[PDB]
Amino acid sequence: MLGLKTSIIGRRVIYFQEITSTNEFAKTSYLEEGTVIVADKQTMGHGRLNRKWESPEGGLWLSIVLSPKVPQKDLPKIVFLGAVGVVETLKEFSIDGRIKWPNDVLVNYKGIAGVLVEGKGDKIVLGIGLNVNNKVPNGATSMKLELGSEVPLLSVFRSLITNLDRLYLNFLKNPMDILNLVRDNMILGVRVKILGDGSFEGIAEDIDDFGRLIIRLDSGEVKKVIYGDVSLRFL
Amino acid sequence: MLGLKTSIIGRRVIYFQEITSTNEFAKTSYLEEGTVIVADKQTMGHGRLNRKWESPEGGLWLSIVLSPKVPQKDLPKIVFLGAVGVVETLKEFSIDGRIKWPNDVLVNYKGIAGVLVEGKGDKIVLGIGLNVNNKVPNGATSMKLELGSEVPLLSVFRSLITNLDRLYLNFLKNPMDILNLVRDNMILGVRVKILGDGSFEGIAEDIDDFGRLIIRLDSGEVKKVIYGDVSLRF
Ligand SMILES: Nc1ncnc2c1ncn2[C@@H]1O[C@H](COP(=O)(O)OC(=O)CCCC[C@@H]2SC[C@@H]3NC(=O)N[C@@H]32)[C@@H](O)[C@H]1O
Ligand SMILES: Nc1ncnc2c1ncn2[C@@H]1O[C@H](COP(=O)(O)OC(=O)CCCC[C@@H]2SC[C@@H]3NC(=O)N[C@@H]32)[C@@H](O)[C@H]1O
Repeated sequence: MLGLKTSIIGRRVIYFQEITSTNEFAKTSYLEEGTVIVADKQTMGHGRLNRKWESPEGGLWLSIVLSPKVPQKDLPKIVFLGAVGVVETLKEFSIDGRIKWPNDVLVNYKGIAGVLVEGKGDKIVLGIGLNVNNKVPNGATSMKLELGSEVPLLSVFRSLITNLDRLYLNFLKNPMDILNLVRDNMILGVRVKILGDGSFEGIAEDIDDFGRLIIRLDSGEVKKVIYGDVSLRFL
Repeated sequence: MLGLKTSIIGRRVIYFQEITSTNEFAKTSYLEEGTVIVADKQTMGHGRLNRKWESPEGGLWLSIVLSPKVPQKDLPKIVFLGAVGVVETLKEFSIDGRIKWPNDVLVNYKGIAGVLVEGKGDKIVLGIGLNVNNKVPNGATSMKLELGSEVPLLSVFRSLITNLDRLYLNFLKNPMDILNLVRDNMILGVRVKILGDGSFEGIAEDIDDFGRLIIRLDSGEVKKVIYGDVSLRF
């Protein structure tokens, strides 16, 4: 009854009034590529390192099952597909979303969405949490808070799915194309702190041909950051 | 993201851009009670006796998984829940649907919807097909044809699911209530032709406590139909 016209993402959609986590359900269940798992609310939503992700009613909490036929070295770019898709949807609604490497989308430096990719061989789960009409943690923001009015949740869903399908199809043909889109929508030219085994500060200059964040430390030393066990903090 | 407020029916909804049949999927897949299976289009839609149910884009083709812990003899009333739900939804959109025993809904005698209930040991599948904006077979009709304008398919889905959830919850407590709602919205007091071997004609008088169609033949004989097809124009 939804009338989706996408090629892969959205071929099937499983909706839940409530769920523990769409990412956990997607990883665990036997599902076809392109299947979207969406819930009004999550009781155990999570971010990276099982950090908690608040998922109250009013937001868009979903996961997409993918089985990308691309070299193993390109799978780390899947997170960017989600981030860019969210940015394009926000722009369609006249909201200036910007990417905080490598998985977050901010509006005026306030978190409005997050992307979590979990992979297991031939199966990749692309999870996306976007604040629309829901209440949010202090510091975060939402489409409703940004626009000053409630936003039809289903319209945002249709927008995002349409964007993701297109981005995904192009990624399968040209895995590198997504990097240019990230670059054009990412927060760069500012000082950031990288937190992992220890930490260092520098200017976030750009992302390289592998999607690694390039940081120039005050000494002039250049570091290439691989996302995985590190987080980014703005100064 | 649909924000359904129903208690049982619609707790989960599985949507397909295309499928063979929502009833078939529902029967062969383990699904919690209340799960709704819906598709934009079916390539092998089914009617009774495996008749074909045209299910092109624009209509509402769905199946609901049920597991009612009620007496065995009340299970034949599930089809009525689907029929009455459709009638209620049609009324909300200013359309007067009438039930043609035991599973069809007609508007001015043209078929607009059909119900197919299939029992399984593990569950009961309530299948409902309703013409909204799609092209229909000659002799049939749709909400769009009746209203003269495109009808928001999702609005119809929300309405129907809401009505069914309410009807089902009450059915679990007062299983006989559905019968009167059926009598109130069924085509009666007219001559009909019951089909199958031993075909016969007579006045469709009412339905009994088991949902059987009561027919009065011209001889005065009274027959009770458990299942079969009724023709209002022959
Ligand atoms: N609703 C919210 N809006 C903005 N920030 C939030 C938030 N909830 C939590 N946060 C903050 O974001 C931090 C984590 O951000 P990270 O970058 O580590 O982790 C993420 O940003 C990824 C979040 C992915 C959530 C989606 S919802 C659908 C799918 N199912 C899931 O269970 N997860 C995915 C938390 O520690 C909080 O500081
Ligand atoms: N789309 C349509 N609209 C009005 N009449 C139709 C129609 N398609 C077929 N018909 C006519 O109705 C007859 C069958 O009516 P019956 O009363 O026997 O059988 C029915 O009326 C029940 C139809 C149930 C269809 C739903 S769609 C979702 C679920 N999954 C399925 O595969 N099926 C269910 C066909 O033989 C045609 O004569």
